[PDB]
Formats: sequence, C-alpha cells, structure tokens
Amino acid sequence: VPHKSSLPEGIRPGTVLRIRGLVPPNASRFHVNLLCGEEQGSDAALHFNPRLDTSEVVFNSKEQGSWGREERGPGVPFQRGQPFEVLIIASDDGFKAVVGAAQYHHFRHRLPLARVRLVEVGGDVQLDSVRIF
Amino acid sequence: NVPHKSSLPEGIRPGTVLRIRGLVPPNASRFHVNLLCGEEQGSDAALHFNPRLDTSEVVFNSKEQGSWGREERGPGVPFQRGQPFEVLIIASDDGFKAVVGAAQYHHFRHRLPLARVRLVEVGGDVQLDSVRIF
Ligand SMILES: OC[C@H]1O[C@@H](O[C@H]2[C@H](O)[C@@H](O)[C@@H](O)O[C@@H]2CO)[C@H](O)[C@@H](O)[C@H]1O
Ligand SMILES: OC[C@H]1O[C@@H](O[C@H]2[C@H](O)[C@@H](O)[C@@H](O)O[C@@H]2CO)[C@H](O)[C@@H](O)[C@H]1O
Repeated sequence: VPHKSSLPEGIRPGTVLRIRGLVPPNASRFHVNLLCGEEQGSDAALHFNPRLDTSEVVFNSKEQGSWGREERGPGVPFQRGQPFEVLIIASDDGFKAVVGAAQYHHFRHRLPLARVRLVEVGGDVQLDSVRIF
Repeated sequence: NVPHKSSLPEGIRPGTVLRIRGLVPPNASRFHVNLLCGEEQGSDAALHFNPRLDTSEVVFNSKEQGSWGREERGPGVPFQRGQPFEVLIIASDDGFKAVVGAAQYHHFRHRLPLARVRLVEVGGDVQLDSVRIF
C-alpha cells in the first residue's frame, strides 16, 4: 500500500518524518515526496528516490512542472529483501536524511518549508510505519 | 552501566535529533538524559529528562544557577524494568519533543536559550546500546 497523508498546517524546523518498512526482494525503486498541494505533479519540496535497479539514491525538487538540479547520495544504503529505517529531519537550511543509524545526505531547501502540505511514500516498498513527530 | 557524556558537533539547533536505544536494567531505580550547558558538575541544564521507575513518574525540568524550575510530568511511565526502549529528543524552536517508542510522549517548551546547550549526558540505571546526535 502507498502512504499518503496531510500536513495542512506545514512542516517547521524540527519536524521529523520517520519511515520504517521493508524493501521487497524484487524492488526497482521507491520514493518519498514532500509536496505543496494535493495534486500529483504538484510542486515537490523534496523528492527522495532510492533506485535499487540503477544503484543510486536521487534527491531533487519540482517547481511549476520541472525538476531542479539533481543531488545524489553516496552509495545506496538500501538492499532488497531487507528492512530499513529512514529519518527525514527538517532544519532551517535543509533536510537531513538519516538511513540505518547514520546520516546519509543533506539537502539544502529549494522551497520554503511552509509550503509543504503532504507526505506521500509510494513505489516498490512495504511499509510497517510512517509517522511524523 | 557505562554513562554517555558527549560534546555537540553543531550545538543544539532546530532540527537536532538525539536518538537513544537501550534497555532498562531489571533492578533499575531511575535514569536521566541531560542537555547541559557546561562541562562542570551542577551546571545549568536546558533539559532534564528523568524516568523514575522507583516513584512511577517521568519528570521534565530545567536547572539554572543550581535552582530547579517548574517540574512537568509525562503521561505514565513508558519504561519497564528489564525491557528495551527507544527514545528520541527533537529540538524544535518551540521546545524539545520527547518521543518514546512509537508515540510522542511530552513537549517541553524551551526555558534556557538553545545557545547555551553544549553537552549531552545520559546516565543512571540504564544499559545503553546507541546514542546518536543527528
Ligand atoms: O530528478 C528526479 C526525477 O528524475 C528522473 O530521472 C532523470 C534521471 O535521474 C537523470 O539522471 C537523467 O537521466 O534524466 C532523467 C529524466 O529522464 C525520473 O525520471 C523522475 O521520476 C525522478 O526520479
Ligand atoms: O526537577 C527535577 C529534579 O527533582 C528532584 O527531586 C524533586 C522531586 O522531583 C519533586 O517531586 C520534589 O520532591 O522535590 C524534589 C527535590 O528534593 C531530583 O532530586 C533531581 O534529581 C531532579 O530529578
């Protein structure tokens, strides 16, 4: 099942998104999106997109239809058939991505944190839990 | 067991997430997490976070000039003798947010300025697996 949930007020510096799940043994890719509205293709403050098929993790944002400059984490801290824990942490400057007891990548903001209205987590992924503190 | 005392790598700013995983010993009385503003003993503390199994409570408070402030108390004791626990302390620009296990537990509004906190301490009757500052 894909996870979609609303953040009607916004994310402030201090919001923490915790995701726990499994990467299916035949996964291609999955994604974590933080969006500015209820429509698919709405602006994306963060697109967190680990591709097991091509062995990269990709970070970017979307404004008015078009992707920004892509950012790529180092190595791939996911593996097929194996469970994971991701923390996405919001600062005043960017997003911290923590995967498996270690920081992984920092993503300078491109969109005001305040314009975020939605968390969606879909793709080739089994979710045990998705929660925002 | 062993205690954790750690200097901070970027102080404590809005977005800092301390995660503590461990277990409460079967003969535990009380343990604590401190966000201290100084290295010496009795120093001011922005956050004192003290699960007490002996008096069935969790206290939250700040210390300034040796003088404890207004104590706050969590809902219940989400801590068990002989059992693992996972605690997150998240610094927002409003307060600190204690998350125990899977749910938010309490929110302590800042009292001391976030600028003063330069040390993390975790000790007492707590067996520690991992202490990470993110
Ligand atoms: O930036 C994230 C989106 O990028 C798209 O893929 C990019 C690809 O990563 C890049 O290296 C280059 O080859 O062009 C592609 C566009 O054709 C994905 O297609 C998209 O879903 C997002 O992941
Ligand atoms: O404020 C936290 C500190 O409380 C001290 O104990 C308090 C106690 O919590 C309160 O119920 C009342 O009885 O006054 C006591 C002071 O004797 C602790 O001694 C200190 O370690 C903190 O946990």
